Amino acid sequence: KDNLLGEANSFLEVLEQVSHLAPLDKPVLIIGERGTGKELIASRLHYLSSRWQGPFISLNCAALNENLLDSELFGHEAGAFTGAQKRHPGRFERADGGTLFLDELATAPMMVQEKLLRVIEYGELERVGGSQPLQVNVRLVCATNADLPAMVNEGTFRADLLDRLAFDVVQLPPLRERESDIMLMAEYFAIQMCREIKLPLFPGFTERARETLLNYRWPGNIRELKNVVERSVYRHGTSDYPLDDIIIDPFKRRP
DNA sequence: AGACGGCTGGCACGACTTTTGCAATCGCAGCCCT
Ligand SMILES: Nc1ncnc2c1ncn2[C@@H]1O[C@H](COP(=O)(O)OP(=O)(O)O)[C@@H](O)[C@H]1O
Ligand SMILES: [Mg+2]
Repeated sequence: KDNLLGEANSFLEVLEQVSHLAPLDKPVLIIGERGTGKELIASRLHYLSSRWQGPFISLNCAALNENLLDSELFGHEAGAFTGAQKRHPGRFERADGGTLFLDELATAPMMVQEKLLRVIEYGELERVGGSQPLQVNVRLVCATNADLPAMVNEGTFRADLLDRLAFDVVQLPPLRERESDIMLMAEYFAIQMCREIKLPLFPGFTERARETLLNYRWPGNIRELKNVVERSVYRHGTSDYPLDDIIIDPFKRRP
């Protein structure tokens, strides 16, 4: 499919579950830490999914405000629209039969929440008069980094609607918990950045870098992975000289 | 007897008017161009 970061037993099982869900057009949930890219994984699995070649929706959550699905997802394609009349494309109508991914869906308001709840209850929220229904055939996807478990417990979203929006919630475990893909990512990023930073060679994570990583809590995980990647890009040293002090923390004050 | 008067209107600038000067996107689908 695509070049992938992480082939661990957990990562491999994730790939297997992705294959299982790929036929499953029923909406599901892939949970994980941000700065990893589970959305890209969803895109690859969608290429493997029912829509082997189909549409795709990015749909960052807080990209629409005071803009209903009717404003953007449904659109104003027909005549007699607001202002002077013309054609206007709509997302949720545009990408039927493809992929419908919701980015940072945990970042959500109550009103859009009530909208999407009915959209799920009816297949799509539809437009205008209450006599008009709709359904969307795109592969519905969504993800964020928040444990909604308490958000619904706090009522930030409708708990029943939360239950409705998916059919199988899956959570990506911490890469820091893995801490084995540490070396694999280090090497892959070393090659990629040697191609990028145009270095003579990859310095290689010397003993101190490995020890620090072993001690590192790595809160950002894949986010912290790219963070350490940039950090070592700062701490290049020499292409020959293996990087023992590879990490570079911006917050710290040297000397 | 040359200067006032008041007429006159030209000279000018803002305030009410006011004609005109603007036509389309839909709707399939079929027929025509490819
Ligand atoms: N398996 C992977 N292979 C290559 N790159 C990855 C992998 N997982 C994560 N990444 C990197 O992490 C980033 C995650 O981006 P994105 O999915 O947009 O985050 P979010 O879903 O929080 O917006 C991507 O830019 C990608 O380069
Ligand atoms: Mg994103």
